[PDB]
Amino acid sequence: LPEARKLLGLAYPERRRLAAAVGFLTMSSVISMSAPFFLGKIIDVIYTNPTVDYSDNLTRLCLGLSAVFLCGAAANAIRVYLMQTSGQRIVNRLRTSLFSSILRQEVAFFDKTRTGELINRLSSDTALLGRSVTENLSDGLRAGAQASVGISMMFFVSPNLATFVLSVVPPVSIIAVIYGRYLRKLTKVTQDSLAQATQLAEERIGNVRTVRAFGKEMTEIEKYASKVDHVMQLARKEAFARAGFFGATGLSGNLIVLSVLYKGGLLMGSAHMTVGELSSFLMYAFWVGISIGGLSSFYSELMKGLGAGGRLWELLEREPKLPFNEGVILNEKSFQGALEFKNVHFAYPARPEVPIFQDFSLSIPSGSVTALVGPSGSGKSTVLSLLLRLYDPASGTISLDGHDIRQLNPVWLRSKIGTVSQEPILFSCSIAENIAYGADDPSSVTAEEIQRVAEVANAVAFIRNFPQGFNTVVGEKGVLLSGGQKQRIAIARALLKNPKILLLDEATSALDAENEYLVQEALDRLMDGRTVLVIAHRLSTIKNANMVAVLDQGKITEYGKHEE
Amino acid sequence: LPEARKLLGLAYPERRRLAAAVGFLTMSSVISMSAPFFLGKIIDVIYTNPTVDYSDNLTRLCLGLSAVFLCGAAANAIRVYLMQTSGQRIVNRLRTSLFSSILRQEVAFFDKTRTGELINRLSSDTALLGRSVTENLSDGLRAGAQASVGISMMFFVSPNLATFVLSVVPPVSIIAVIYGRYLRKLTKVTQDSLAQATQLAEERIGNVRTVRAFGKEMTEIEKYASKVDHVMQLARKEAFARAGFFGATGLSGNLIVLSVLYKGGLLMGSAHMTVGELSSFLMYAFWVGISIGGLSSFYSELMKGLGAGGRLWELLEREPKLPFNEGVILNEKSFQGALEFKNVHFAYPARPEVPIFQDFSLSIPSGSVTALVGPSGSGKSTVLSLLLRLYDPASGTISLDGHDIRQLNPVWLRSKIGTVSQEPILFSCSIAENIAYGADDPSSVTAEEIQRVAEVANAVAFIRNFPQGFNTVVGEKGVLLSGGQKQRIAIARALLKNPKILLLDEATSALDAENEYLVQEALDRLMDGRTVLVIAHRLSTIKNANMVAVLDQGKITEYGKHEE
Ligand SMILES: CCCCCCCCCCCCO[C@@H]1O[C@H](CO)[C@@H](O[C@H]2O[C@H](CO)[C@@H](O)[C@H](O)[C@H]2O)[C@H](O)[C@H]1O
Ligand SMILES: CCCCCCCCCCCCO[C@@H]1O[C@H](CO)[C@@H](O[C@H]2O[C@H](CO)[C@@H](O)[C@H](O)[C@H]2O)[C@H](O)[C@H]1O
Ligand SMILES: CCCCCCCCCCCCO[C@@H]1O[C@H](CO)[C@@H](O[C@H]2O[C@H](CO)[C@@H](O)[C@H](O)[C@H]2O)[C@H](O)[C@H]1O
Ligand SMILES: CCCCCCCCCCCCO[C@@H]1O[C@H](CO)[C@@H](O[C@H]2O[C@H](CO)[C@@H](O)[C@H](O)[C@H]2O)[C@H](O)[C@H]1O
Ligand SMILES: Nc1ncnc2c1ncn2[C@@H]1O[C@H](COP(=O)(O)OP(=O)(O)CP(=O)(O)O)[C@@H](O)[C@H]1O
Ligand SMILES: Nc1ncnc2c1ncn2[C@@H]1O[C@H](COP(=O)(O)OP(=O)(O)CP(=O)(O)O)[C@@H](O)[C@H]1O
Ligand SMILES: [Mg+2]
Ligand SMILES: [Mg+2]
Repeated sequence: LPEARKLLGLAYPERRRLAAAVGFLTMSSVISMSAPFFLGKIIDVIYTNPTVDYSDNLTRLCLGLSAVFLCGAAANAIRVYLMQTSGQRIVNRLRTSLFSSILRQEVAFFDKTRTGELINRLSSDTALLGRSVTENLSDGLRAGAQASVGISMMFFVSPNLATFVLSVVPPVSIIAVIYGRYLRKLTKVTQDSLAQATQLAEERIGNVRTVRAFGKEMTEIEKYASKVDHVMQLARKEAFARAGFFGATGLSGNLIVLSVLYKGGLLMGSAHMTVGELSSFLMYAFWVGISIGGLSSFYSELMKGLGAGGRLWELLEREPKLPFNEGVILNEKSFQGALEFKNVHFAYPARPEVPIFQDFSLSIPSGSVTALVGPSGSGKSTVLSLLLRLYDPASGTISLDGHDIRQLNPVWLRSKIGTVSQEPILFSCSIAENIAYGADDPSSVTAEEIQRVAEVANAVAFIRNFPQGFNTVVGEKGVLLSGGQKQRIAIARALLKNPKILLLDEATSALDAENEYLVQEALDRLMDGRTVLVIAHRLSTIKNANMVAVLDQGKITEYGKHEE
Repeated sequence: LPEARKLLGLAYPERRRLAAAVGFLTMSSVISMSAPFFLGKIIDVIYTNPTVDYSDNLTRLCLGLSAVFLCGAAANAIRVYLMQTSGQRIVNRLRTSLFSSILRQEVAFFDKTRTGELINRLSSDTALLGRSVTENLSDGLRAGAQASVGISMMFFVSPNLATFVLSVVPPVSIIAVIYGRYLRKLTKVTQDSLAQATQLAEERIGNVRTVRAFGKEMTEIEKYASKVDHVMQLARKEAFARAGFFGATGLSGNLIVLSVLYKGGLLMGSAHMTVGELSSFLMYAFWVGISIGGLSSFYSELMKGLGAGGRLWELLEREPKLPFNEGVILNEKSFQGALEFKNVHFAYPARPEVPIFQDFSLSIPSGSVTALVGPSGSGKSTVLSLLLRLYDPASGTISLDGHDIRQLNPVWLRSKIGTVSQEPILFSCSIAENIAYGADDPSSVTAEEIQRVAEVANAVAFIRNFPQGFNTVVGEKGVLLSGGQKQRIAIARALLKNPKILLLDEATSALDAENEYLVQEALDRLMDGRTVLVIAHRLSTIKNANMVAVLDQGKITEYGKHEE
């Protein structure tokens, strides 16, 4: 009931479309149900009168049936459209709402949740939920109403035969459900064993570097073959039980129809029924069987949509553990760009056992370049993550001009901070759209503004040297760029943003004489007149930095000029 | 025909099972097809003789039909089992063969191919192909034979009515195919637009760090909402065309049956047919419709299995671009463990534009420790990749005791080389199974051997301090370990292998006083009496190394003792 209230409200804006479509589905289903009754009376009329010409009755009946069919087709067309479009609007409202919630979440959420699971929830579960309260709801509503009218019409036509069907079907069905529960058991065994075999396979393929290195390729191939040979053994046993079941199911099914043909046949011989009346009964009994299969599927789909519903309302009602757009903004006079770390203790959420900062304190003063130095994996890159407030420190404070960055609006805080990554990220957009991304409104930036920053960041040469120029679609689903190129576009983006604070994570790892010069020249133009925090790789940038801070074992172990 | 020859040979070892099951499917399908004919004659017998008692005929017919049904059920059970088990053996042979080919491939293959695609090919495509040459083949073979017997029986019963059905169904079907081609168009448009919207979504979620950093969360949420609002617009248009189609399809379907009921009804009135003979004809016409739907699905599944077949024979016949187990092995006297790089030029296959080594030459002499030193991303780790021959140099040679490592058996070459990674890889096995992995036969290693190396690698304390001890299932699908723990298990593995050459990639990045000591102590015991190549992070290991080699800009820029 608390879950059903959510599904009802979901379908609520579409209440009038779904009420009209269900109204058309009511008409069609019920008018359709009268056919076995009228076919029975026609069968008996023919039987009674083999000497009567029925051509004019047939012509009128078939002419009249055409108009009923033309209406039913026009009713069905409308019903389908109203149903499909109702579901589309529901799936649209679910997509916009789920995406909105996901982006609002803290970084830590994405550290613990896989993108594939979020995309599967935004693609498949939004699809399930939409068609569960629409197409499936109508599917089960028709099948439910058709078994209702069907069973009623079986008792109407013959209470003896209907009571007989009713005494035979449930016992047989119950025994078949039990065999079905045994079959499900042998199936999960086989599919659990197959999951293990696939996990073994997946793991070894994923880490073929370690398998090679130990000469265990032939060992794993044989280990896997042994596992899937055993699955075959379980599948053969599961195949014997499925053969027995299908054979028993078919026999029961046939013998139940043979029972009703026999019992009905005897009742006909005793003048308890006509051939028409029997034809009529068997058509309804067949219609009931389909309606039970219809209610059966509807349940399996309603369960699926409920499982999907739980996964969606999970993310739809998740409150980000870090503020999204709340807090204060600083005055023009009050904002100077001075930053301070005071006794920062931090360990990443995925590995909370590994401390990155253990009493980290660093004062980056306004307008001065500060070069961060330390061994590999010391936690230099994590400094930019904490400044952008992607995470909050466990202990201590990060302050901007004496204000705890926690009290400020994070979106605003990041509007003041520009960043140049080790390996920058470019979306599958144009080069110009990627540069425009720096601006507080990438729509307000003129072609001339994008061309200016591209010249200053030394990117205009390679961009213009591309077939489509600034309209060259980059990213993953586009034209692949070098690190030096990606970094210069990251500089162009930062130039456009015009931030008071700049955070550079140098990429001296991947650089050649041609790139490394135009990048160092662009980075010099960029650094000019900003509070800079540079993670220094090149000894040249350490040398002319106002201060050097050494990060060892999660703390600032040394602090002074390159000489001192 | 060249593809059909591969599918035939695939089913060939199961030829006798599939021939028996098809023989049972032939019996059942054809004996089943006679029912509308005999139902027609029974209908006419009743019609002609309303005053005759048929109780004893009915009882005998229903008793006889029970024995026919009991046989048919026993025939079907056998058929299903033979079919299911034939497919299981085919799917087993495909699994073992595909996995064998994958593991044999060079590392570069895995650098360019995603694990998900290889697992989907080993799970879903092995399943498709198996049931395509079995269950689907029988499905289409029955439906193909049933339309054959069905159409034949329609002309037998009434050539006028069958010729009539034949003149009406194809035109209507042809027009419906054209509308179906138009419907497919509007569907691909909507689903292409939805793919774009999902790619946008997937990309932004995947890189929420860059979206946050530019305060573009609200911008992307609105960008996505705009895209999926437009999909709704396309889906509404696609929904109108689907409504029109379904309505037209239903009308055509109903009016075709109304035509045959009318035409057949008129022929009855003219004494061209009996009611039984008409009942008979309509049952066959209904059976043909199902058989055409059966051949239709069979085609869609045969195409799917052929698409799967192309993807499997791709990897099944791929020749690894690097030898798997071929080459020479060196004599006990000839193998000393001396290594040499001479003018090595190498760029990784995924990024062939980025050179890692540009005339790299380094002589690591037998029994001496050589410490590799260089800036981050200089290509220090790539040295171990080339020594293990995961890749071959583009230019130059890597030699073992004067022998080009290319002329040697790579499995044997790696049996001489032990390795300790930055972040070691532990499979979802027991700690003991993971340690045993070092041995040339992890089955031949006694509990005492695994316990010895665990003591020496300083791992026995934390292992024994685990609830299940050496039987503690580690890896991803198991108990998560620290880097220091994973590294000490990597030392235990190397100790057991007992290699003449050892390649260490130090992890000074993640280390605390307790771990860093027991690891440095275990690594000292391990280094003892081996040709060592250590990528040095700790200044302590550089100091007591026989030689230090500096890697700058893809070459050995400096070479000498720590002091010199
Ligand atoms: C899948 C599991 C197996 C399914 C179970 C199959 C069981 C076999 C079914 C037998 C059906 C015949 O059932 C038989 O029907 C007739 C007609 O109603 C009954 O006959 C009796 O009642 C009818 C009225 O109803 C009278 O006209 C008749 O004179 C009288 O003998 C029999 O008493 C009954 O036994
Ligand atoms: C597996 C095969 C199963 C076949 C189906 C069962 C058939 C069993 C044989 C019984 C059929 C003969 O039984 C006979 O049917 C006719 C047709 O309804 C009945 O006839 C009755 O209804 C017809 C209308 O249909 C009237 O025209 C007629 O005046 C009236 O007597 C007879 O009173 C009955 O004796
Ligand atoms: C979905 C698209 C729409 C479907 C198309 C529907 C078209 C309408 C079908 C009309 C069917 C009636 O077709 C009609 O059959 C009777 C009986 O065979 C024919 O009747 C003629 O031949 C029969 C013998 O076959 C003689 O007994 C009869 O005396 C003579 O008039 C008519 O000449 C024919 O017109
Ligand atoms: C949408 C509704 C469609 C309903 C189906 C079509 C019915 C159209 C009306 C025609 C039926 C009456 O037509 C009549 O059928 C009976 C039964 O076969 C025929 O009767 C014939 O076959 C029966 C056996 O079935 C014999 O017992 C009889 O000796 C013989 O004459 C008549 O010769 C024919 O005139
Ligand atoms: N989201 C995350 N969750 C868990 N661990 C993470 C993480 N992001 C980074 N790490 C780990 O934190 C440690 C320090 O990260 P960081 O990137 O700050 O250091 P670094 O910049 O010193 C490495 P490099 O020398 O390559 O630039 C590393 O061991 C890294 O694997
Ligand atoms: N399979 C692969 N395909 C493409 N590029 C790869 C790669 N494996 C590594 N690289 C890249 O090659 C470069 C050098 O790699 P490598 O791991 O050898 O250096 P390193 O050991 O100096 C880094 P660290 O200081 O973190 O240990 C890096 O820029 C890395 O991203
Ligand atoms: Mg870094
Ligand atoms: Mg490395």
